Amino acid sequence: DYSGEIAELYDLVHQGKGKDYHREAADLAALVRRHSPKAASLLDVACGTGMHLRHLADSFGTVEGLELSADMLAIARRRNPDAVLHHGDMRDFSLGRRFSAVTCMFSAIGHLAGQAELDAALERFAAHVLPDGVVVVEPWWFPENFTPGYVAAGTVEAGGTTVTRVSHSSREGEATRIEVHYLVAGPDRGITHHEESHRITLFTREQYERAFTAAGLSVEFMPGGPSGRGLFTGLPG
Amino acid sequence: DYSGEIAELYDLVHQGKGKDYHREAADLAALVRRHSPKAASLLDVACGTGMHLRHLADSFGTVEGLELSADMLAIARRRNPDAVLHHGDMRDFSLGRRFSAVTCMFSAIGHLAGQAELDAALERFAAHVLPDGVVVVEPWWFPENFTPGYVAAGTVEAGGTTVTRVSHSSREGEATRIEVHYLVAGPDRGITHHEESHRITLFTREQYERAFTAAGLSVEFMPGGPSGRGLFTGLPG
Ligand SMILES: Cc1cn([C@H]2C[C@H](O)[C@@H](COP(=O)(O)OP(=O)(O)Oc3ccccc3)O2)c(=O)[nH]c1=O
Ligand SMILES: Cc1cn([C@H]2C[C@H](O)[C@@H](COP(=O)(O)OP(=O)(O)Oc3ccccc3)O2)c(=O)[nH]c1=O
Ligand SMILES: Nc1ncnc2c1ncn2[C@@H]1O[C@H](CSCC[C@H](N)C(=O)O)[C@@H](O)[C@H]1O
Ligand SMILES: Nc1ncnc2c1ncn2[C@@H]1O[C@H](CSCC[C@H](N)C(=O)O)[C@@H](O)[C@H]1O
Ligand SMILES: [Cl-]
Ligand SMILES: [Cl-]
Repeated sequence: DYSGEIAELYDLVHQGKGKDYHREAADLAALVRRHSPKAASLLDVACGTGMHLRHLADSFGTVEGLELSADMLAIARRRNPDAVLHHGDMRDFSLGRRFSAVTCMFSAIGHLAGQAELDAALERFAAHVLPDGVVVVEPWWFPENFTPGYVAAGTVEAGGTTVTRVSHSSREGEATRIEVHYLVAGPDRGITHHEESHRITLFTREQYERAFTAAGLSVEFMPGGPSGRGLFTGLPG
Repeated sequence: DYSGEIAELYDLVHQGKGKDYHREAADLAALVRRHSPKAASLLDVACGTGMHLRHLADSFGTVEGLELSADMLAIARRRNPDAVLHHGDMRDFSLGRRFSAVTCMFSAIGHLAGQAELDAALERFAAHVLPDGVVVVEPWWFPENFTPGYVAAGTVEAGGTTVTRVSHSSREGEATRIEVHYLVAGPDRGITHHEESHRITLFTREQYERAFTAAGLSVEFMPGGPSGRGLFTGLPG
């Protein structure tokens, strides 16, 4: 879940971590146009708080989003008041139109539980992409590149609020268990503590490739990517 | 209270905050010798983890400590294995000897509850100081210099452990309420959260002066001091 204070802190936490959604969006837009020169529309699946979408809207005449968390989607709609942002589930949704690109960024795909859900999501992405368009999926880490025991800590301040965030990652079967704690402080607020836990699936490279292929997409992996985890692209046909 | 993990984290937290106990001790030793040129002994009251004492031992032939927290004192004794460190209460203790200096550092005096306890502690300090010696007390903030709403945050790493500490200070009658939260993280540890709360008395400058005078000490205040809170010195007679 991405509800409540988690959702409210998300953008500030990733700004403090230095995530550059503007540069990621410009790179994404150029990648789409590389494959589809007259591309004019984009669907961002698991769009979160709509940071990519806000920048992509400066580049594509139609951008839409899909998000399962109502609290994340509320922030996305406020950020993107002129865009249609849909509530729904990447495993099983139907918008009744296709787009030049279908994107799923920042390892959101790792919230799927196993091969059947991964295959289902990829088939939905293929069902929403145009024939000269592109499906873009930023994976979670592969098992061979996952670092168990990893601790990340950072602090950011904005508007009078100080937020400290610490994460810890461990191996739990075929998933990463990530525990995240926050201290949120301010002159009137005092200090409040928050915590959450995620299980993010460690799909192998071959499992992603299998899901793309079963959806009718030809698949390519590029290492590095916006987060060090690489990027998969898929073209219909 | 200064027990358990609080005590265990104390030195790492103040090292990350940049507290320089070596420089503070050299300054203290020179201040004592300024008043008592043949000074050879020192008692550090509320000595905590014994950081000042460890450096003062390089300068005075006899250093002793007094500390009410068994967990702080355990760390102090490990740091100072050749020194006599006493368990007891600054309000009412009796060592049966006097010292060239009696010191009480880093606002430990603010854990006393009102004028009667402050007067009692100062009388005990005078009862343990030699006639050419000096009593040194680092006060808490005076009401006029206290900053309500203050938030301090910092993170330090050592040995594989990451510690984030956040404090928040507010006014609660004639005391500061300080809330402190910690996140302690490591590759095997995971993340653990700890909290504590202190009530530190906001004695006025005149209240400190009154306690010194009632103990038979002539009192001087020097602003700035090791922590921005100044320093009181008191000479018998
Ligand atoms: C260099 C490196 C890191 N990691 C893992 C270790 C850890 O799991 C993650 C880095 O931690 P954090 O910066 O908190 O990342 P996010 O907020 O993106 O993760 C979340 C994802 C989902 C929900 C919550 C948090 O990458 C690896 O597995 N391999 C690597 O080489
Ligand atoms: C500049 C400034 C600060 N402060 C206050 C505001 C706040 O109360 C304190 C600074 O906070 P922190 O760095 O956490 O200090 P310690 O660990 O020494 O405090 C503890 C004391 C006892 C138990 C726990 C913590 O000084 C003032 O009152 N006036 C000032 O001008
Ligand atoms: N089955 C699902 N369908 C749609 N969104 C999902 C989902 N499972 C998880 N999510 C969403 O996946 C997101 C992961 S955080 C990534 C958000 C965004 N793409 C960004 O780059 O910042 C969350 O917003 C979460 O609610
Ligand atoms: N009545 C009392 N008698 C003795 N020590 C006391 C006390 N009340 C509080 N203390 C001690 O006061 C200390 C405050 S922290 C300061 C410790 C040390 N002087 C330093 O500079 O680091 C704690 O170790 C606490 O246990
Ligand atoms: Cl606030
Ligand atoms: Cl550890």
